[PDB]
Amino acid sequence: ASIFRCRQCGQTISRRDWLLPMGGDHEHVVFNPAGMIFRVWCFSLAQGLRLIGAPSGEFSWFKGYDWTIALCGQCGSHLGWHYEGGSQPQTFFGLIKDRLAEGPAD
Ligand SMILES: [Zn+2]
Repeated sequence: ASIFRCRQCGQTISRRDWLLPMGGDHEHVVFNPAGMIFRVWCFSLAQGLRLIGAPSGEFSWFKGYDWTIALCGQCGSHLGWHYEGGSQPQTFFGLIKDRLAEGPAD
């Protein structure tokens, strides 16, 4: 269990080694304006996504960061968000834990 794939299709997305403890925990639980709860895992790095549109600061869950929707690049499943425009780090990924599958490295 060292890499994370898209649960819906298998696309390679990230690695346990790339988990990032933002504010002391790699895990953050948050809701959007529609009341949906997400268990977000922060990653320094991810791949196999497609970042949609341009960044927005509106309702951002992480102070100083602007967000872009991150879809699985293969199947289009909403996997999380890419954060940018902030400080230490300037950028990171917040990925929705239950949308990934963990397993052995390729
Ligand atoms: Zn996918």
